[PDB]
Amino acid sequence: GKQQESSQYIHCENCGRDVSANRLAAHLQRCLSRGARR
Ligand SMILES: [Zn+2]
Repeated sequence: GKQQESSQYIHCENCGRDVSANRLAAHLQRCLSRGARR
């Protein structure tokens, strides 16, 4: 292994999705933006 980034998919609590923990914050920006629940 070398090019294998440990992106690590974890369970987002915001949409309930398997998303990279390494990208969870940027994801959350998109996630929270989209997840405007009313
Ligand atoms: Zn999410």
